[PDB]
Amino acid sequence: EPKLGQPVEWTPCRSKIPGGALCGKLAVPVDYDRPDGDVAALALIRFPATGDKIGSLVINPGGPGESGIEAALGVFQTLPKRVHERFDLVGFDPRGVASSRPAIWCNSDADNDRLRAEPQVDYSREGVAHIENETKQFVGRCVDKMGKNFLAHVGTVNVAKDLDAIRAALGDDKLTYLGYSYGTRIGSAYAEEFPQRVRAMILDGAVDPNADPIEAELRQAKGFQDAFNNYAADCAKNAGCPLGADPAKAVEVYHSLVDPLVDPDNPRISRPARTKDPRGLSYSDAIVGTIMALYSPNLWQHLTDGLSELVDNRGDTLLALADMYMRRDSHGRYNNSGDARVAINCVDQPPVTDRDKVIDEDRRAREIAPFMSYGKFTGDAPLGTCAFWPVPPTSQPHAVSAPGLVPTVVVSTTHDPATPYKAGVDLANQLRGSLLTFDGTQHTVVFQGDSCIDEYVTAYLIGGTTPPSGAKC
Ligand SMILES: *[C@](O)(C(=O)OC)[C@H](C[C@@H]1CC=NC1=O)NC(=O)[C@H](CCCCN)NC(=O)[C@H](Cc1ccccc1)NC(=O)O
Repeated sequence: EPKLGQPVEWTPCRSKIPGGALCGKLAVPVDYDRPDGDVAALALIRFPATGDKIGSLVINPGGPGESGIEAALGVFQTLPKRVHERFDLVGFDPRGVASSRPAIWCNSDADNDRLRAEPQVDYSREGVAHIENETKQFVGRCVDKMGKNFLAHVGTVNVAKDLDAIRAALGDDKLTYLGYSYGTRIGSAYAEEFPQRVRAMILDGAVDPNADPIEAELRQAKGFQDAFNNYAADCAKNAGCPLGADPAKAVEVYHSLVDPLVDPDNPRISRPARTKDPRGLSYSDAIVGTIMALYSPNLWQHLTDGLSELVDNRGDTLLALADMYMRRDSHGRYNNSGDARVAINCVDQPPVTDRDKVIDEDRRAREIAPFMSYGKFTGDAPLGTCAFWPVPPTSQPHAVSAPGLVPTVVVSTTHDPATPYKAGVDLANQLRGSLLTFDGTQHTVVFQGDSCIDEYVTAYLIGGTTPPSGAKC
């Protein structure tokens, strides 16, 4: 095990790994107010630079709960040549995530499978009570396996402190950071606590820390409905579209394909589409699979395949897309990204506990994103998991305040479903940095094949040149 204050012991990484990758662990205190107490071990991966090294480019894929080691292995394949020359590509698993120890675990593989088999559409009083009873048992499993102390200190406020310890452990006087999705919350949290330690920062797919949680969720529901509409309009131009040639009826045709997966007389009964997998395709997995495909047009073909299969009451592709979102491998084993996502989210802001607010949010969500709403508004809706969380939040919604921060770049995609375009405009305003706009219907874009975007962030990472005002790719 690594000890507090000890240098990172690098070694060639485990089971082929490219680019002479080095792996190691850094010890951080669980509670920064008690560095004498318990210690967490953060897993790191490192791809040494091939040319004149400026420093380390630390990345985070977001989630929260997504592995940064896994992400750095993917980014290494699409890393521009000049970035690979001047920077060590460094990924890290945040505290409680993936290979970091202790890792957040709440649900067994069967607990996740059992939930996904349920339609999760019954919002009657009995249905809401059933959902909240499962939620209370989920929270109990988190406490039993993790303990309240570690769950209390897993928030982004402590990840930002870990990120500075990572910067010093990597030998960099200042941090060069690329954050995707939730990684932009790590970025802004780090920018507020260590503004004097930021050399460069790129935030792709922005979350606004000043946002109200309800309105942000409804803006994300609108983003996924807009992405659904863009996918359906594209499919309508193509031969044999399973949603028909009229995009104005695509939501109706979509529901004619997914609604039969629920028993029309008993919303608690699943009628799953046939798959080679023994699970079949539940309604909830069909919706999750659709959401997964709407993250990128590279998956739109898979959504079309999944819906054509549903015409014949098959659900193999949509089940695979749902497995991709939930990170369930071919042997039925989940990674801890799902459980880590909940535990990190529940401490990053005060949860919504008002019943009227939760009910009214479901009423508006049904109207805003009809594609992922079943049946009619019932007058009731379940509270989220965080409303039952046993440890208090360690961050509060606020506008990012880092006055002396170096110019940064926020990359925002016009029709991003997961983090809408306006969220990136608002974050760039709070950071008082540059906004780089990408025109598309996808979530994140940096280092993913677009030379316009990549040449912008390459010049920023190396020379500090920010894109001009109104830059579009
Ligand atoms: C970003 O971190 C990402 O894409 O991670 C890979 C992103 C950022 C969040 C969006 C709003 N605030 C954030 O912090 N996270 C996500 O998109 C997560 C993780 C994806 C799963 C990968 N294993 N999921 C959602 O945000 C989710 C999307 C959704 C909408 C409607 C139905 C079902 C899912 N929405 C949610 O948690 O409310």
